[PDB]
Amino acid sequence: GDSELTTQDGEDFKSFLDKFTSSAAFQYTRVKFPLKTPITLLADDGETEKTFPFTKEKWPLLDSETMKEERITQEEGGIYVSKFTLNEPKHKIFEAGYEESEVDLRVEFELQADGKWYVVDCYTGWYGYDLPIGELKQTIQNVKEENAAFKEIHP
Repeated sequence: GDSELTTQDGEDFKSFLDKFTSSAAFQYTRVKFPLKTPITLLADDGETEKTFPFTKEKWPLLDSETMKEERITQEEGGIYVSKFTLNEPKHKIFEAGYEESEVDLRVEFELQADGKWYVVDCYTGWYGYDLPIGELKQTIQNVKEENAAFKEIHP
């Protein structure tokens, strides 16, 4: 303990990501909002896309097991791929979905001039294009139930 190491050109990926996977209370300290990815619910109109506020209220506490890269080869569904899409110094994407279908998950990180990394995407199917404008609050309840397990194991 004591000292610090943070270098002089912005923090490592691995350095911020380490506490990302292993501290709930710290995830809240490194995120932009509304993000690139707002929630967008098809309205009562059945054609009107209407966005909603992205905030901490709708922050599912993610774990270290989503941070794996694989390429599942099915024959009765599709090729499920979790692999990087851009390799920049200050910017780092992580998309998972079928090879040629939707994504379940997008997570994106921008390094800020503060030298701390910040999340800029919070897509995870929880806020996918698959829930109606009515069922919003139901999901936000149940996001707290998943978030309890995470924080009981590794807060």
